[PDB]
Amino acid sequence: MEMEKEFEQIDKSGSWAAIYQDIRHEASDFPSRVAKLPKNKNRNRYRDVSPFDHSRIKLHQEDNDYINASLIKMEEAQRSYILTQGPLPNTVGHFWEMVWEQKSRGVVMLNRVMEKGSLKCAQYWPQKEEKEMIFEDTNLKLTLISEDIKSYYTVRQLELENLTTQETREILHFHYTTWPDFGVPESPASFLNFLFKVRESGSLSPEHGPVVVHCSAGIGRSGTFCLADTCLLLMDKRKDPSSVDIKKVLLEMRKFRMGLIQTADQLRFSYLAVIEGAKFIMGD
Ligand SMILES: O=C1NCN(c2ccccc2)C12CCNCC2
Repeated sequence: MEMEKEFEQIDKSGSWAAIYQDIRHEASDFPSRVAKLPKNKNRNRYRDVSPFDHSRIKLHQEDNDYINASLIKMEEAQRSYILTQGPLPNTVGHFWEMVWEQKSRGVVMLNRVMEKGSLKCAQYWPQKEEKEMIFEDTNLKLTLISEDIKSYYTVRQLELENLTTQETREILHFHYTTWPDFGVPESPASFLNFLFKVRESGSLSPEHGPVVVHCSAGIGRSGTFCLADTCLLLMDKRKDPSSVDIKKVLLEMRKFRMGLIQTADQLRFSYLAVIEGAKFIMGD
C-alpha cells in the first residue's frame, strides 16, 4: 500500500493526536545521568531535553567531556547522524571541537538565530570573510570562505583550523532559513529540495564522519530531517517499499535520543515529506 492511502484515513478519522500519543507511550526511557550533573547545568538549553548516557557524544578532553549531542546509528539504512541542540554562548567552542573530533563534513541548521522575538541559538559562525572567529577554550579557528543565498536556504563554505596541529578542513553549512515561527510548512517541496542538496554534497556519505544536525532543542525539526532521509533510503533498498513503517523507524531512532518529533503536526509533515519524496526514489 502507498503510504499516502494510509495518510488519507488518519486525516478523515482525525487521528493525528491519537497516534502521536501512542508513539510517546511506547518510546524508550534510558538514563541521562551525565546530562543532569550540577557541573553541566549551563551546557543544556532545556531542562527536559538530555542525551541518553549510552548514545551521548563524548568530547576528547579530560576536564569535562559533556555536550548535549547524541549519535543516531541506523543499522539497516547504513546511515549515522549526530543530533544536537543549538549552541549556547558557553558551548560554541565545544560544538566546533565535536565537528573536528567526529570528522564531520556537513552541519545542517533548521532554525533562525532569532525566532518569535527570542534567541534560539548563538551566532556560532562568521558572517564576513575578513572577520574570522577564534575559540580559545578549544584552540580552533573558523573562517567564512563563501556564501550562496537562495530563496529557501543558504549554503556556506567554512574553513576549520586546529590551531594545535595547523591542519585545516572544509566544512559545508546547510542553513534551512524558511521554517515558519509557528506550525510546519504547508508543502514539503522546499524541505525535500534542501535534503537532496545535503545528500548531493557528500555530507551524509560513509566516507565522512556523521553529519551534525540541529534546531533549537535538536529533537523536533532535527527529528523530521533524519526520519525523512532514513525512510526514503529504506524505500530505495527494500524489494517492497510498502514495507517501510514510519512509526517503527521513529521508535528505532527514539532508542538513541528522546523526544524526536515534538508535535502531531511534525508527525503528519514527516509522512507528507516521505510520500512526496518517494515519487522521485521509485523512478521519476
Ligand atoms: O490504528 C492505527 N494505529 C497507528 N496507525 C499506523 C501508523 C503507522 C503505520 C501503520 C499504522 C493507525 C492505523 C491507520 N490509521 C489510524 C492509525
